[PDB]
Amino acid sequence: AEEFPVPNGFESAYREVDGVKLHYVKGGQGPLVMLVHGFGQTWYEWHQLMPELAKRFTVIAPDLPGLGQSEPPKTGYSGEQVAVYLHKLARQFSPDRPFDLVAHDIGIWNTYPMVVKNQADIARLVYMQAPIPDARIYRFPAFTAQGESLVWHFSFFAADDRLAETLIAGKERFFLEHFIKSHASNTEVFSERLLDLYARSYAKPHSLNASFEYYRALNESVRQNAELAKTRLQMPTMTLAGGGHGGMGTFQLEQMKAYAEDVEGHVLPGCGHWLPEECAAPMNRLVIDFLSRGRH
Amino acid sequence: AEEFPVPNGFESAYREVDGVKLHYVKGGQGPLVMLVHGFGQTWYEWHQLMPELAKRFTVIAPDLPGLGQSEPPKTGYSGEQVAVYLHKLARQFSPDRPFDLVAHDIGIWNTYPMVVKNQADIARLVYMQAPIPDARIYRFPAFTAQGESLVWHFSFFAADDRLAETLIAGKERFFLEHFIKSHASNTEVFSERLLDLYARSYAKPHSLNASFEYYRALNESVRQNAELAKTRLQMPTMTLAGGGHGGMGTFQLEQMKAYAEDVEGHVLPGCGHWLPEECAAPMNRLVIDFLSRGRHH
Repeated sequence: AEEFPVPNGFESAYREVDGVKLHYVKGGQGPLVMLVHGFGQTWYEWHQLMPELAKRFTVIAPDLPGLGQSEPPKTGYSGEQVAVYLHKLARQFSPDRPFDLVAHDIGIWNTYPMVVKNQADIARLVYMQAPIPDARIYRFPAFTAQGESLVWHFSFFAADDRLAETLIAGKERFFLEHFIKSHASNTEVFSERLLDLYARSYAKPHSLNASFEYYRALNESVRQNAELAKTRLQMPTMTLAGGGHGGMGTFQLEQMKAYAEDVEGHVLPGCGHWLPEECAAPMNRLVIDFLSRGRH
Repeated sequence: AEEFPVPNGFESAYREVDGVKLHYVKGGQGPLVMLVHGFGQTWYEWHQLMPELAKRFTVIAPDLPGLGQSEPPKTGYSGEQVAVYLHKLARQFSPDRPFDLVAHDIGIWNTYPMVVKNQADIARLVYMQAPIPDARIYRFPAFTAQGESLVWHFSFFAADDRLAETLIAGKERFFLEHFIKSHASNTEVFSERLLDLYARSYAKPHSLNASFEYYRALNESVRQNAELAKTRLQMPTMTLAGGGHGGMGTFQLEQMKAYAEDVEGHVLPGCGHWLPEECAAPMNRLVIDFLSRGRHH
């Protein structure tokens, strides 16, 4: 059964990539755009953008390895390892043209290495609401004068003893509602049904573990990216970030300036971390307009 | 009933202070020293040091409000509120003479206001393994390249919706073994038997909640101390910190220099956060020697 409802004109499907069965939802015609979700979510976070984008592009939205309906990786959870799966999956559908890439939260972690190593394959790039793993993440504070900080969960999720799985099992719905709303400006967009669907998905034991294995590999990803970042990104890039509670603010664009020669950025006031849901309409417009400057 | 075994010659007792029943263990003779435990623990963390100190001092080790066998505070959990209870308790047993103070972890938070507001009541001071609440705590990292972030649990414990109690209830023994060992260098001293004792105490629902209310009041304590720290501490002070995994390192002394005119500091190599248990012999020696510079039995 499908964990989330598939939009009209799209298909839910699977492809084996290096022995790992990846789930994705695909529709549209034209050059390929791959949309990569982040923590706590699945392909479904893109379900409002996908039909609009499908008017000019072939759109594919995979579930990250181990999350949604995708099998766990058989290599590992570091950015370079996961990016192989996403790169090869995209190339099955766009072998002869470069494709566009849009990524949210840890979707950035899981795609940056294949972008930087296969630049001729990437037409345009959109990154939103997460640092690329590098030394800048070691500067975020553990605690703020207003209470809990933006990324203390990096340490919670990366802790050993399966600390996060053990404390959250049996409380998956409670924890996901807290985490989503603590990083949101607009909490009203998260209906009880929507939270039910996301919680059901990541409560699968292999998905709950997969969720935190991305963070247990974060320092390895930082170390990997320290070598990769010697090559600058040359393709047109756009960053988006929330300006409200939970948002990265100016950090997203300022970090990307060190990685990309050709980058434009927007900060969305009144929006937090969950841009495709909290601020669906303006986020959709900025992405569509940015991608539609290319051939379509 | 007693949650932890009382050392031979000591008594476990209770004293009502401003409507709150405080548990403490007391023994010895001579000038008073009060030992104040921190998070995850109770008076019992001092149980190896207490018999040695009691040869020269009257020793009292209270349970912080809401923890161990002490009732929760009635005012609040900010450092200035809790310090009233501890100051009044100490002065019940030393009403006409200054007393010594040793504090670990959030025992610092819960004593610093009464030290700075009643300086003539404190003869000598020993602080170990925690920042005094001030703006420096906003500078610690959420995530580190090596090891683990020392204070990311500040945000976890301070989070609203009772996040920490809701996740940890029923899993207190698992969580306490993880938190203690992740902040330790010499993990082998935390036997399953010792962890069982500590976990049973803080698993009492009101103690689990009290544990996190100290962190939910931390920003209030920072704001309080911004005013209080306009007067430096004048009495002899010593800081201790672990140099190993989980230790504060040089931060403990460096911050204390901003608070105290007369301070000496030690970093204990190969020791983490839990100095009384991980490094009992050097820590006990440092504390006994420092306090014995003052008059004693």
